[PDB]
Amino acid sequence: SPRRTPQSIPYQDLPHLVNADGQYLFCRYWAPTGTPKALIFVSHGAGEHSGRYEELARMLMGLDLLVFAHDHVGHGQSEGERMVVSDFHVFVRDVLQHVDSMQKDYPGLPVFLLGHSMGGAIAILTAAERPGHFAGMVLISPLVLANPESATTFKVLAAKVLNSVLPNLSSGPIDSSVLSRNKTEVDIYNSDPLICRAGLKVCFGIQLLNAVSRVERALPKLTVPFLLLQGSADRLCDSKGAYLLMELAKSQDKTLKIYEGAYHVLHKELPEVTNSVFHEINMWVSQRTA
Ligand SMILES: O=C(c1ccc2nc(-c3cccnc3)oc2c1)N1CCN(c2nc3ccccc3c(=O)[nH]2)CC1
Repeated sequence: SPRRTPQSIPYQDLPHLVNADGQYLFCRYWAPTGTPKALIFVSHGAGEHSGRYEELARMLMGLDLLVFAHDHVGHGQSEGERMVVSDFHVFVRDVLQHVDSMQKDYPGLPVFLLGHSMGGAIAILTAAERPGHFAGMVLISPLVLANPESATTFKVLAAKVLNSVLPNLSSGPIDSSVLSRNKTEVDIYNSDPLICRAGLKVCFGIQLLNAVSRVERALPKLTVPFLLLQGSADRLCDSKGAYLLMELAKSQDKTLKIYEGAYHVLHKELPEVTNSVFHEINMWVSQRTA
């Protein structure tokens, strides 16, 4: 009997990739009609999935880039216990596998990364693992420093799991209403059956603590060009992390745009913010693929 997604769809009916642990990852592709100018991988964040990026991917494909993505392990239509990961580097390893596979099918093309929130930390660590190989990185509120209160409060819960055997202990779920001012986008996110609504298991949040620690160590070695978009009112990825990334990365091509008053999910924010986000990513990628 065929391997099926967590939603019961046979993987034989869907674009897919099997990772190093034998787990099926659901894949998405948006390819132009002409010859692509570059490849770009879209890295989604915790609890969500690659389908959230449909509009942004179609914009990028309109610039004649070949856009590709997968649902990370434990997310969306990929396999794995929901919101569990043996080690955060699994996400990075799996991105590199997909990138490597695509560079075979479309050799000679520059490859970019785009990531949001946890997906932005994945993008950072992916670039850091292959210095000099990626053409650029677009970061939308990447997880660099967590909100100090959410980091401390959770690090307490972590000390419990780290010292005892408590496999089901979890934090409370994050309130999606504090992550975008656009109420319609909040309602859409809360209506998507592929989104994981439960609170973070402490074991997973420990891996997000690991992500931040590894990002910190990676910064003074990071050289990839990047565009960094950050809201000033981000309740999840503290804006101080965006400033620290601008200060500590060694990249010769780094740009920060701050959206004053905007919340965490900038590509799902008020229309004036989201329209600007799309425009600025368009300009940045266009200038680096011309
Ligand atoms: O990746 C994360 C994310 C999640 C939970 C985390 N907990 C920590 C954490 C904990 C302790 C210590 N250090 C870090 O880091 C996190 C990162 N994301 C991206 C996808 N998200 C999203 N939210 C929306 C809300 C409204 C409307 C649209 C959307 C939308 O499209 N996506 C939610 C946030």
